[PDB]
Amino acid sequence: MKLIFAIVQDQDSNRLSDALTKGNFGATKLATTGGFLKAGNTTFIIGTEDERVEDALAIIKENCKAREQMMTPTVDTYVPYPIEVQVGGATVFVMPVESFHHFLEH
Amino acid sequence: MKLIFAIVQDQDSNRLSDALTKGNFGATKLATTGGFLKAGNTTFIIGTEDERVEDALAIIKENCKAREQMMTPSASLGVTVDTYVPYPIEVQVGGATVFVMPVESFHHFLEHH
Amino acid sequence: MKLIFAIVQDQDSNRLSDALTKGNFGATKLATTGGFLKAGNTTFIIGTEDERVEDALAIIKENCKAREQMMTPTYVPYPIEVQVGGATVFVMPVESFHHFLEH
Ligand SMILES: Nc1ncnc2c1ncn2[C@@H]1O[C@@H]2COP(=O)(O)O[C@H]3[C@@H](O)[C@H](n4cnc5c(N)ncnc54)O[C@@H]3COP(=O)(O)O[C@H]2[C@H]1O
Ligand SMILES: Nc1ncnc2c1ncn2[C@@H]1O[C@@H]2COP(=O)(O)O[C@H]3[C@@H](O)[C@H](n4cnc5c(N)ncnc54)O[C@@H]3COP(=O)(O)O[C@H]2[C@H]1O
Ligand SMILES: Nc1ncnc2c1ncn2[C@@H]1O[C@@H]2COP(=O)(O)O[C@H]3[C@@H](O)[C@H](n4cnc5c(N)ncnc54)O[C@@H]3COP(=O)(O)O[C@H]2[C@H]1O
Ligand SMILES: Nc1ncnc2c1ncn2[C@@H]1O[C@@H]2COP(=O)(O)O[C@H]3[C@@H](O)[C@H](n4cnc5c(N)ncnc54)O[C@@H]3COP(=O)(O)O[C@H]2[C@H]1O
Repeated sequence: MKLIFAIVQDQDSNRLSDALTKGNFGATKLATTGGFLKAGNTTFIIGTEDERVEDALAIIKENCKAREQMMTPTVDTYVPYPIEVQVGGATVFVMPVESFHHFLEH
Repeated sequence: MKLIFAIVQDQDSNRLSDALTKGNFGATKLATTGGFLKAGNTTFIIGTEDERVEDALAIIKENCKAREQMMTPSASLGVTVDTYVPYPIEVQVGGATVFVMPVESFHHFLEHH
Repeated sequence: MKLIFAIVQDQDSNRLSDALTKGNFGATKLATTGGFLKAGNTTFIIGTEDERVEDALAIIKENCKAREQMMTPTYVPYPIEVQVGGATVFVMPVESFHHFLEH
């Protein structure tokens, strides 16, 4: 089993989430911020069997888009130039799981 | 050492945190949402020595209970002038979903000025 | 590749973020809560190449400081402290890494 951490842009979050659900993947969503832009993005945690990892990755790839994102921004004052930063569709880490439990006690 | 990621219901979050502390397990948590119900839940990150893993899992099992949760009803627009309350759709939610991950190395940095 | 989870105090978060960037490391941050003090802190997730793990750990150690924090709850008691570390750090193995760049 593997635990996938996928850091995606907020604009793709809902589409990805719906696609993972359609593909019968469980997932948990975390609100995160990037080290460089210091702005909101989204991290998904997706646990799955080894044999289904490439399927999950394909869903991520197909639902996330690389974009340019704007970064939060003399005698004479000038209007500052926007700062446009390349942001990938997804940064993904696939981690090994030692054991899984689903506790259903009442 | 292992690093446990446990996704639990909000209703159990305070009770689990208290039980971990009483059991001398460290823990960090964060508010998360579920991909299916799109509702708030909590994710715990609990680092533990190998000897203690079964004790940590026991605490999680004991303090995190399965419940039925309502699915948010359809937001589809009607014409009737009303608040419409359809049959509830109840969804099973487990006590905890838990991933135990192997740790390669551990550091606790205590530098001052 | 390895994936570092580093739990640091909020007052070190911006400095750490900047030092990682200066060191050519990527990072993601989670706003978290500690179990014992029940107070806000920051969890960094920093993925890096095997051979650079010790360099990332150095940046973390260098930029995060241990601080004393007071315990809180008919009176304000004689203060009792705990020493919050600069960082609690777990280095985790990564089976695979992907960076999807389709637009
Ligand atoms: N000097 C520099 N240092 C770092 N980034 C710079 C940069 N100059 C430009 N960039 C760009 O800034 C984008 C957003 O970085 P941010 O840290 O906010 O948001 C990141 C961060 O949240 C996460 N991420 C990327 N690398 C990571 C890593 N090694 N560990 C953990 N999270 C990472 O994925 C998000 C998107 O990363 P991506 O590389 O696609 O997109 C990056 C990168 O292309
Ligand atoms: N009873 C047992 N059951 C299963 N495995 C065992 C074990 N005793 C030793 N090991 C294995 O040997 C490693 C070194 O144990 P040690 O006791 O020298 O070094 C231990 C111990 O000195 C320390 N430690 C601190 N507080 C502890 C506590 N409450 N319980 C267990 N270990 C603790 O944490 C160190 C690292 O623990 P970690 O599990 O990463 O690494 C452990 C574990 O992989
Ligand atoms: N078609 C469907 N797809 C997904 N779930 C459906 C479903 N039909 C019913 N369910 C139920 O919805 C419950 C809540 O899922 P949610 O994704 O909001 O909240 C989840 C999610 O936050 C997390 N989780 C579950 N499996 C996951 C995985 N493989 N990876 C990451 N997080 C997971 O644990 C929470 C509770 O999960 P649990 O399985 O006990 O409980 C699930 C499951 O029993
Ligand atoms: N049972 C106990 N008795 C006496 N003193 C205790 C105690 N548990 C914690 N402390 C003290 O309280 C400080 C803050 O812990 P807290 O859980 O709020 O904040 C923690 C928590 O967010 C995280 N952390 C610590 N151990 C962890 C673990 N095993 N798993 C996950 N996160 C951990 O790192 C933060 C800083 O931990 P650090 O150890 O440097 O600093 C700790 C330690 O000085």
